[PDB]
Amino acid sequence: ATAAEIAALPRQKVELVDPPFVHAHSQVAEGGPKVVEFTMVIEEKKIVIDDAGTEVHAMAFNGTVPGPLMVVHQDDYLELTLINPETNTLMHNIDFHAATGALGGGGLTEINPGEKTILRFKATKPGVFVYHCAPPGMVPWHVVSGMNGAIMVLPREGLHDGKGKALTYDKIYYVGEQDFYVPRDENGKYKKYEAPGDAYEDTVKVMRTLTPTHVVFNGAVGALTGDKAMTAAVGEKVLIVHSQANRDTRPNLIGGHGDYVWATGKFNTPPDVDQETWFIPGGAAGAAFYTFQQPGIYAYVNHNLIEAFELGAAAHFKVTGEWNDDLMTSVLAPSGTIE
Amino acid sequence: ATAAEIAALPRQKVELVDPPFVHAHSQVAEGGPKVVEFTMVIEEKKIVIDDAGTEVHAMAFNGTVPGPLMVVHQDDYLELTLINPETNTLMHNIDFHAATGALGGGGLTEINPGEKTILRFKATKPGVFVYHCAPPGMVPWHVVSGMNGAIMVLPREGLHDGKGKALTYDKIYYVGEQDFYVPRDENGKYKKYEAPGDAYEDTVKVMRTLTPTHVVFNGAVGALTGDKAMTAAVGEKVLIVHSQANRDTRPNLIGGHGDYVWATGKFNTPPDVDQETWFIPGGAAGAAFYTFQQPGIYAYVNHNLIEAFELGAAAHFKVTGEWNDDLMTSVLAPSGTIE
Amino acid sequence: ATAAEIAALPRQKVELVDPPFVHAHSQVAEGGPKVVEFTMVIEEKKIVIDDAGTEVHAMAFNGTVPGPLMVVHQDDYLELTLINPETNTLMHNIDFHAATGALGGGGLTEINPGEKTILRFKATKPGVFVYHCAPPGMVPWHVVSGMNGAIMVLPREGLHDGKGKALTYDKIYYVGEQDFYVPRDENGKYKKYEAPGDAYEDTVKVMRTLTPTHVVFNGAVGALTGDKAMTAAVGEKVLIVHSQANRDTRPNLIGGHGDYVWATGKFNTPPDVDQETWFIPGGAAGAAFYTFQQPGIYAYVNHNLIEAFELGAAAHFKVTGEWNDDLMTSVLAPSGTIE
Ligand SMILES: [Cu+2]
Ligand SMILES: [Cu+2]
Ligand SMILES: [Cu+2]
Ligand SMILES: [Cu+2]
Ligand SMILES: [Cu+2]
Ligand SMILES: [Cu+2]
Ligand SMILES: [Zn+2]
Ligand SMILES: [Zn+2]
Ligand SMILES: [Zn+2]
Ligand SMILES: [Zn+2]
Repeated sequence: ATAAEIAALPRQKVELVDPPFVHAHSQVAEGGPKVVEFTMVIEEKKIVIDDAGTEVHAMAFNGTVPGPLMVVHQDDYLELTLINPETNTLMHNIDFHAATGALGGGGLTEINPGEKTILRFKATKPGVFVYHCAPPGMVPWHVVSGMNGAIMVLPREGLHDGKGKALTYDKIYYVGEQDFYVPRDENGKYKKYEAPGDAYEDTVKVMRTLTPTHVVFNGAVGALTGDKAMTAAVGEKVLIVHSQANRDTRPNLIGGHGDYVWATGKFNTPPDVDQETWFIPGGAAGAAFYTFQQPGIYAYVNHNLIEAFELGAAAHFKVTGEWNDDLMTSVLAPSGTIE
Repeated sequence: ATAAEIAALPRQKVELVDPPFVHAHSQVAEGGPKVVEFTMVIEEKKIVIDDAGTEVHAMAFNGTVPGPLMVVHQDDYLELTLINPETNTLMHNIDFHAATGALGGGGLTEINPGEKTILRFKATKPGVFVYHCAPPGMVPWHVVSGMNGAIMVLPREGLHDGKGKALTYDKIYYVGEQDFYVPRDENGKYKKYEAPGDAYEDTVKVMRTLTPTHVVFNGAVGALTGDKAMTAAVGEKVLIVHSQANRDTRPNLIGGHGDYVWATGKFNTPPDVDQETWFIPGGAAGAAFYTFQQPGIYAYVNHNLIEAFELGAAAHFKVTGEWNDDLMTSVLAPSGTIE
Repeated sequence: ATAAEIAALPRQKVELVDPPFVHAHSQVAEGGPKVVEFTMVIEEKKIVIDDAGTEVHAMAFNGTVPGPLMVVHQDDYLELTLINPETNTLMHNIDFHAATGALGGGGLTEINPGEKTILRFKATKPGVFVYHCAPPGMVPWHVVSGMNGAIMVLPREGLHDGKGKALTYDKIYYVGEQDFYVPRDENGKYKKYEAPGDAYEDTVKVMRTLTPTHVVFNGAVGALTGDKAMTAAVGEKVLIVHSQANRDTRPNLIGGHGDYVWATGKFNTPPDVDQETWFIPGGAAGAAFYTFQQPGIYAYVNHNLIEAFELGAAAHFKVTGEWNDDLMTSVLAPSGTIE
């Protein structure tokens, strides 16, 4: 399309929401291509990632870890206004894996504190894609400090299974998984720092061991458990988007399954079906579709159980509805062996 | 189905066998749905995992690591009687990834020493699935102490390739891969303990490094080599089921291939073909079908060769038959360069 | 085929070239099956892998790491002459994952310094496959010392996508990824050794931590950057073959995509499409096809960004051509917020 043609397309401004929720959108595209505008501010701030008060200097899109999920349709143009407040201390940029050219846009969006930039790119391929900060010479550091998220480019006709059957979800959740590398002092205790830059040297050496100290969903151990559990009802169809910008993960819905799973996260690649545990390589986003059939609590985890239960990669789903004894029943409840 | 309908289905009691062998079963389902009954006892016992006398306090279904493979057909009901002897010391339960609801059955099967329980669930999805113990607050510990196995839910019509062609195996083997985390003393030697509970604190810290000390098949280094090598003959069709309840693995048949591989382990997902090395994420089971064409010894390994040859993840296949020179021949045997 | 029939097939001698380039070949097979002859010499030599002068005693096919890529067509016979000079110190052999029998040929090609051997095998399955040294009792050590490469067995009719559409590449590059495990002294500095054998004991203990000190493409940090960047032009179709003989990797073309990706590396398995980051398990080779649409520099990396930017797994692509503003444009260049 020409500049004039693009300038004549209808525009739509979207207000982003904090994960795990997603901004309002329609699954089937309404009309022709549009220019969808999003705005994000970068915040460098301290966040507490566990119940022991462990602090990390996060670098976060819209102040959250992960950054928010953006949704557009294939062939729409995504126009992002990115702002780096004058009160931040580092240069930042953004690389969209969904985009084509200039290192995903990273080479055209380098902004120092006090600057802003506006990038537009055509969303040519459908699927869920990772986006993350990637400043020359400090790439992994900004990423493992939480500066990453994902976007979803829906086919204009919505989701379909491998044989054209339409798949409409009632709810959608976005789980961003993050590997953190927190330095410890000679006593085995987590160190604290004044400014982000003061934690750099120590962080890099932990990073080089390739072993994270924490692996969490939505920015903190237990961030998605208890009262903050994701919800659904028996019969509801749910789409769970999962991203990991730096490290492999293996999602699994304990008590459930992945009915249709785009493990590679790309919609033109037929989904795998009936999955127990799927795999998402570091630097990618994946999506799983599931229809709940039983009520109760479900654990959604990274299935390397040490990472899930010892490092923090575990979330909950609280589902309401009626129990189906055909699917599963306790014939004899736990009881003493009668001698 | 209603309670009355399920109670009227024919019942079949199965006697489980120790891995790598599998209990007798038919590939094609005989008649209508049945209730298949299995019984497992939990044993907490010390096992020796290498040739240096390294001991670990195992927690094992039917006394083996991995637990035995259970086979049913899609839509059959699996009814398990699980027994925790009064002489054990910990609470245990079971979570079937093949099941739907109550954390895979884990929430309905918590039993203390001296108790038993009976769980029934409908095997609605075909494929190989992991099952493992998962007691609240001690999940990874029971799993990496060997309390896991797999089940296979065969399509009622048996296995088929991606285009409907039937695939009948002559033999089937089950290889359970286990990551162990054994604590070492200030001298670098493996520590020993009196009771399972006494090794907990030390084990957890090794677990947190995410680096296993041993990665073995069938419970011990060399468990499936030498005289205990799995066997086959040229022309025979073999199905190899492989599971890893906690950590990624990458199976490879050295000298052979994976003709048809359900790397995700789910039969409704077409298999990948002609594989050299396939990948099974932690928390999943996979299956590979191969027809031997050459006799001799084959090495079946986790292809991170350090894990295979240094940590223990290597097994053997001894195949009988006639050599095929068309497929491979030594034109000039190793010999001195004639100067 | 019989011995006489094979002896009557036309023969073709190929001169191998150093990676990342590939020897001349035709994508579509010309005529009937042939016997393709290749010759490789093994060199045990010291190579420098980073800019800090870190030395490693490499074991390399034709003196390079990775060894060169060999290309044949399905059903061709590959006949390799392998030479171990009298000046080397260790026994070596070769295992082709593309071959069937005798541990990939490893059991028929064990040669001491001063010996040579000639092996022939039929290339029955199409796809890219790993090949590596694997001497009994020292398998992982020869592999992580760089003694591995890959071969490509093209379908006789050339590459096709999932629905029969032909895929012809203008250029092909071979990126061999290598995990190195270099021992450090009590001061944290990399140790040096006189002979390969003198570094063995120390290397094995680093290997057991399963954590590499370097992860590089084409044998050294920055080997494929700057003036040695791989090249292409907008509109050109490029095939990138990637192998890792021992450890998982997750390739990603920053700024681009994997239009068609055979992540398992086997051509009879339909490719995944529109990939951002793909996964290649250790012990396998994969291939990605991409048509450049934007000029500029692209980074081709292992997307665990710590491994890419801290350990060395990063290469460059320099692409010429005209910028496409429809695909991406800087609407507002980085500029100060006007207060
Ligand atoms: Cu940043
Ligand atoms: Cu990226
Ligand atoms: Cu248990
Ligand atoms: Cu599980
Ligand atoms: Cu060698
Ligand atoms: Cu191999
Ligand atoms: Zn696949
Ligand atoms: Zn008693
Ligand atoms: Zn001589
Ligand atoms: Zn101001």
